[PDB]
Formats: sequence, structure tokens, C-alpha cells
Amino acid sequence: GVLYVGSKTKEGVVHGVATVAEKTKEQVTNVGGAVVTGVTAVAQKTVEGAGSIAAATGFV
Amino acid sequence: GVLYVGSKTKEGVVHGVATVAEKTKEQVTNVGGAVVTGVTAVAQKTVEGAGSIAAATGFV
Amino acid sequence: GVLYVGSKTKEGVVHGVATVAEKTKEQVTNVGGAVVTGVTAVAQKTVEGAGSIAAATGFV
Repeated sequence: GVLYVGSKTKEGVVHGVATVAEKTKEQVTNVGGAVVTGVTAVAQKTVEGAGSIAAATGFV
Repeated sequence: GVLYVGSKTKEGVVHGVATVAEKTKEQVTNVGGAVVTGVTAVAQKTVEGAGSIAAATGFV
Repeated sequence: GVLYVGSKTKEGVVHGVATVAEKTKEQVTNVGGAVVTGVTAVAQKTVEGAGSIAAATGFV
């Protein structure tokens, strides 16, 4: 059971992600795998996860 | 059971992702695989995941 | 059971992530795998996780 009146509720929100990058450089080399990324924004109300970022085996 | 009145609710929202990039450089080389990305925005209300980013095996 | 009146509630919110980067450099080399990332923002109301970032085996 649940009830509201005038209730300006806010549940599971995000607000603003400024992410100015600049003159970077990223020279991955001789690897098994890179998973370089950038921004990421998620928002839920009933969930079992969020942004997963997995690499894996390598060798030479 | 659930009920509302005048309830200006907000559930599972996102608001704004400014992502100005610039003069980058990303020279992946001799890998098994790169998964470089950029922005990513998700938003749910009942979920079992979000942006997954997986690489995998390599070698030389 | 649950009830509200005029209740300007706020549950599970985020507010603002300024992330000015600059002239970085990241030369991963001779690895099994890198999982370099950048920003990450999550927000929930009933959850069993958040941004997981896993690497894995390497070798030479």
C-alpha cells in the first residue's frame, strides 16, 4: 500500500554531467585487449546492475 | 496497491550530459581487440542491466 | 503502508559531476588487458550493484 497528495516526489534521478576533455593521448600497445571508455550515466528505479566494463585474457 | 493526487512524480530520469571532447588521439596497436567508446546514457524503471562493454582474448 | 502530504521528497538522486580533464597521457603496454575508463555516474532506488570494472588474466 502507498498513497500521496501534492507530493512532488523525485526517485532515481540524475542531473548534469559536464565532462570537458582535452588534448589527451592513449596509445595502448601489445595487449590482449583494452576497454578504454569515456562518459557513462545510468539511472534506475529497481535494478540488478549498471555499467559493467570487463576486459579479458591476454598473452605474448 | 498505489494511488496519487496532484503528485508531480519523477521516476527514473536523466537530465543533461555535456561532453565536449577535443583534439584527442588514440592509437591502439597490436592488440586482440579494443572497445574504445564515447558517451553513453541510459534510463530505466525496472531493469536487469545497463551499458556493458566487454573485450576478449588476444595473442601474439 | 506509507503515506505523504505536501512531502517534497527526494530519494536516490545525483546532482552534478564536473570532470574537466586536460593534456593527459596513458600508454598501457605489454599487458594482458587494461580497463582504463573515465567518468561514471549511477543512481538507484532499490538495487544490487553499480559500476563494476574488472580486468583479467595476463601473461608473457
